[PDB]
Amino acid sequence: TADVQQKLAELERQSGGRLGVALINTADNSQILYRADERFAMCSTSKVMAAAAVLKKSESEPNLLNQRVEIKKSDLVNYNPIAEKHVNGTMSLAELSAAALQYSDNVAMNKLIAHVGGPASVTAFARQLGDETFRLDRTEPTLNTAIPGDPRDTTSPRAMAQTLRNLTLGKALGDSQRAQLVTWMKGNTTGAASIQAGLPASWVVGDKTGSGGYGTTNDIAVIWPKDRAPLILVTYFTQPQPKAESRRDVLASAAKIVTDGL
Ligand SMILES: *C(=O)C/C=N/[C@@H](C(=O)O)[C@](C)(Cn1ccnn1)[S-](=O)=O
Ligand SMILES: [Cl-]
Repeated sequence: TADVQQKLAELERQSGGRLGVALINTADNSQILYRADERFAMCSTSKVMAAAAVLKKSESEPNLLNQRVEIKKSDLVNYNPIAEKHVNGTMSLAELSAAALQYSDNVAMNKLIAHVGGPASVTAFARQLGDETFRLDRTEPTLNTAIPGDPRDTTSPRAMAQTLRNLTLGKALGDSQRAQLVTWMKGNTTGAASIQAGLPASWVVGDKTGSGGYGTTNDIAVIWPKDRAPLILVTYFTQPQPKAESRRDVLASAAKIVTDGL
């Protein structure tokens, strides 16, 4: 409706930044879109695609998720809450996937990237899903710079919502692998202040947040509203000032606006 559009435009104006929203309502294959074809830096929301690429690879490599990966001091980057505990030992690729998705561990993301063949291999995976917009170009920590005008490590809200639908609700992944991705995302520990904060307490959410330079504040989610078919929601947000603070409340407000009535 124009109503939801006016409300998102007002939210964007109040926030002072640039807001991108894509909601897919699977009850009727409908969408609510706001700047949904513009590019935004994904930041840690890209961890979903890296984990999914590993899961895809595991469909033909049944030992992949159990493969042991050494964690070294030389791997630490910024923000390694889980990997720090395992320095000089190994973690399995399953453990690294869980750490990347549930604690936003950056070392874990770098190991996923390395074990599928680098950023361009994650991008090639996206192309196999029919996503010709996503691009992963750097490793952690630099993929989060989020400089205005820089297309590196960006996607659009529309593309990411469609891809998330395919990964979590469709059959881009096999039965076991899709269930694993959804279980990992439902177990996220870092998302309560973002999309979830704009939804009723009873709704079930699997999400992945991200943040970065220019006050970039993001969340992507699969949502099961009480007694309704699932939704996919992408909320991306970025600001004009390099040192702007995160605005998770803007994502919560966007979620409340677009799910009002559901
Ligand atoms: C996922 O979104 C991980 C984001 N990490 C960045 C952040 O939280 O802002 C870090 C910690 C800080 N940063 C801002 C710009 N470039 N980096 S990045 O160092 O991991
Ligand atoms: Cl409630």
